[PDB]
Amino acid sequence: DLTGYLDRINYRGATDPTLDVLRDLVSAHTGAIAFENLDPLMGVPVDDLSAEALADKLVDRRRGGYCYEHNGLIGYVLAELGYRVRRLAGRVVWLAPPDAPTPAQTHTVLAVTFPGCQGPYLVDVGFGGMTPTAPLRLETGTVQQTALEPYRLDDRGDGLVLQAMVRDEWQALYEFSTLTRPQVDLRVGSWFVSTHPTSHFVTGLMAATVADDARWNLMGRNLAIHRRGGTEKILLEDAAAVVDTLGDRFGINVADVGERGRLEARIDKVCF
Repeated sequence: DLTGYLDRINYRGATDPTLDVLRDLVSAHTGAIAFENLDPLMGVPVDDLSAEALADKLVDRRRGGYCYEHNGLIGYVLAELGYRVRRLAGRVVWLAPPDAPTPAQTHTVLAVTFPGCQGPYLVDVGFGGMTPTAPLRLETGTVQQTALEPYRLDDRGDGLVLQAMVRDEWQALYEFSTLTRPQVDLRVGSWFVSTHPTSHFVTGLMAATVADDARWNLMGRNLAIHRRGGTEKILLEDAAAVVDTLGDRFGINVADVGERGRLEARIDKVCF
């Protein structure tokens, strides 16, 4: 199934486990497979994090997914190619002040090593809205410029916090432990975020992708295109326009979700 995935992300290069290949895979993945939560929005949990289920959805069915699906899938691919992959858990703190409540531990990211690596790399292709489109050195202090924003890791408690300069302010994105977590713990987290009535992935629509040096971010009916030069904001007119945008700009096979009218009705209720 390695080839199905590589075709899905339009990847052409070498497949040896090197830093160059990791960079090129991460760039290809993040440009090809959207972040989206249409399953949880429609009452379909994200419960099966196996390679086969994630490939069937994100590759064969041309859907996107959220963190567990993205980092699930790329993690399996990287391991098949000969990288060593450890799955980590984190808490999302984006836009939160330092005195905010402790968030649930419902993000997942990867620590990746390979022959000749100078150290481990953080890979996260699943953090919709702000996901780094390059592997990042798992090291604190260093400012790490990507094709988009600069990122930086710092020590926090008995773990790390990933930050990015967004527009003109350094913003903490998520905090994470560098301890490997078992697959079952990731499943418990994904169940919560895909089914809990308070989950932002159950109560609203979120989609994200990257195209032409720009982030395309959709929160409900609110589309934002963050380009180098600035940000364009568009208010989508109705649920039909939102579905058209998911298919046309985010590359999602929205037909997979079922009857277009049922998707539109949910979007109408939630987003309008």
